[PDB]
Amino acid sequence: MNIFEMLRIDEGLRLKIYKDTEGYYTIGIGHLLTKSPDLNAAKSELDKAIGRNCNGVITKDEAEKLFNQDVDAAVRGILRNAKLKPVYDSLDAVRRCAAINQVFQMGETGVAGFTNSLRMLQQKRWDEAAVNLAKSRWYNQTPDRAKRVITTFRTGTWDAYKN
Ligand SMILES: c1cc2c([nH]1)CCCC2
Repeated sequence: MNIFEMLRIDEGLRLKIYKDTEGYYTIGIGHLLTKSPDLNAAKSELDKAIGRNCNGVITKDEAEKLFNQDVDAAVRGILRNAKLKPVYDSLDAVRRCAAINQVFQMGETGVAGFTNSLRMLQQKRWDEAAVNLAKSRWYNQTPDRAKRVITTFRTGTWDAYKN
């Protein structure tokens, strides 16, 4: 297991524009296109992202390219964030993957609301952090994914995914 395999499980792979859990146009491996309800705006974002006229469909290679870019940008964003970098750098490699996964799903506006959880993670109070992480809109809206990510934060193992 690694961050790519983990996010591939959590995000799936779809080659046509679909709506994500929040109702937003998305493609590939959780590549958000737009929060606009206009499918035409989503198609324009897709074409811009891929560099050709896609008419709402991409190939697996193209999906994996966006995924590579999105994971890299997620990690780099963490390192550029003053609140997130010290917490991230305090973690072991497996728990770092849980952090990347969260940021990938929620963005940095989303994790902004996880400050208290962040402190507990930096303190390595794993069970307490796990309890706090579940007291969230995130958990309530995507509980089976959040449970996997939280187990990863709690244990520093891949137990929630290896199966
Ligand atoms: C839990 C810890 C961290 C996150 N979740 C997201 C950004 C990096 C630090």
